[PDB]
Amino acid sequence: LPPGWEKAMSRSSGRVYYFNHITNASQWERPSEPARVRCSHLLVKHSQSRRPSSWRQEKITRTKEEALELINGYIQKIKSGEEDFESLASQFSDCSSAKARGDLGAFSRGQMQKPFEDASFALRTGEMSGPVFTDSGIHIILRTE
Ligand SMILES: CCNS(=O)(=O)c1ccc(F)cc1
Repeated sequence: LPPGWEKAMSRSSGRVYYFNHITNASQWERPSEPARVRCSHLLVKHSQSRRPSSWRQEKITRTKEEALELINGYIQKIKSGEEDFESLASQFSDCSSAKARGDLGAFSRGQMQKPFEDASFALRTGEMSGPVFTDSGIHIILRTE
């Protein structure tokens, strides 16, 4: 397997799947570095975020567990096609980039917080992360370039 990826076993179904411990992505199919990458993200802040405030809420009070539940729900809606990433980012991201559909632009290594950077550079073009934790909160990352 590529680095970052491991085989895993579904607990409910017994079917093999693949999990990436850098991006927290999981998928059924077997998976198959850039100077810069371009990503969008959807951030859900919690009461332990470095700045527990956002354009959505002056005082963010949800627990980290509650933030993760929200992230997990958004991931479900994106993967089912019931909702688009860009739509959910514009509506519900606690980052100011919500107004740009979550787009952060292009960036190099050494600019972003490290778990976010590592996830971004491990994603393939077009691929989306699982929940990624930083001091800002919990992110869904979409690599666009
Ligand atoms: C700075 C220009 N406004 S923005 O909303 O596109 C934005 C906000 C935060 C970012 F980290 C990146 C882009």
